[PDB]
Amino acid sequence: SAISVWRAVDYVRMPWKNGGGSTEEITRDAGTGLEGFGWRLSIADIGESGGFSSFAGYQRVITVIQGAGMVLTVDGEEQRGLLPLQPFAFRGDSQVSCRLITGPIRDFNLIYSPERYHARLQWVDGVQRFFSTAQTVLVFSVADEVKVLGEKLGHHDCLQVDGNAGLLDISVTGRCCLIELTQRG
Amino acid sequence: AISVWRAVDYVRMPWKNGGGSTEEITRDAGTGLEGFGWRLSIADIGESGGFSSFAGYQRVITVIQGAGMVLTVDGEEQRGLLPLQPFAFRGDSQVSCRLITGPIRDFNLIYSPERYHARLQWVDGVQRFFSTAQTVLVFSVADEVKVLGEKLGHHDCLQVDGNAGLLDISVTGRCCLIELTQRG
Repeated sequence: SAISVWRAVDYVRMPWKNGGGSTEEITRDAGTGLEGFGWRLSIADIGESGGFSSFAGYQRVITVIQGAGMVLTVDGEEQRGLLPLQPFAFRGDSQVSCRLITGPIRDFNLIYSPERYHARLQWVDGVQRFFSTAQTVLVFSVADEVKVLGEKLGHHDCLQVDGNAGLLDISVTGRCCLIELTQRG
Repeated sequence: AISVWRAVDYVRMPWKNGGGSTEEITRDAGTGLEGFGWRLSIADIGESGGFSSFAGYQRVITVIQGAGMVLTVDGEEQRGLLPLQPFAFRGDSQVSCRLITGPIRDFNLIYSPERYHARLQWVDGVQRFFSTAQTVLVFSVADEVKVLGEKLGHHDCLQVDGNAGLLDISVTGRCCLIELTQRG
């Protein structure tokens, strides 16, 4: 139905309050409410070790997309290593800090409200084909050319399908992340 | 192919400098190298200050809420923008805005002239036109604009995509007509 292509050359980089990194917003839900937000997609540049903000009540899934990896500590559990393209889910409630090992990292970030949205996320490669009733489908490229729905996405470009109301049949070729989001009733 | 974008759904993003925010309406598919080739949006200008530049692009902006503001373009004398008065300027210009009676919202067109042919016209009443343009956009500033069997409310936007013949379009009500066609 309604296809949008977010080109990474258009993303606006915004320094974090604290000076330790910056965020490029890709896209997000269209709600307005003072009552919290529904879902947001972004790229975070992490330039220093330190603590992350918390987002109480939200679910997060983050993935290293540039640089060699970093280590997270979540709620003082044992340290966890994040390698490139390995997705990692955690609660926004959690207290989280990051230790850079090889220097700065860029992360692909999904955050959503589980009260408000159903969600799916999967990193894929090669030739893929799926059918989905999801209202919003997102395709985020980590390759020079990901082909999807007649568009060609370069590195960190993102295709978005919105307002779907039947069963979508989507083929994708290349290395990318597939996200699907649907408002809960 | 007809889509209708509803204003209640426009995604709003705050500006890097904190002086305002922008609501996305619609944009082309763009290129990986150059980004979008055209974009429609609504700029909510909360404070006086400078605009970003877009070297190589052409802009047309229109005040759509508030009583107006004053633009300074490069060395030119100040220019007053009144409601619904479109103003064209180059993206490579250095432009700043002085608010006079408080915040303003502008309907913004930007396009790449290397990539697109363009047309813009604010209209009212009953209109009929024929166009070969690839993309036809109709942005409403009324409670009801009728076009192509649709009804647009305040700040809603109709989009016709992939047109390949001579489209015959009737429109009723106060709105902005934009036509965009990829250039070889």
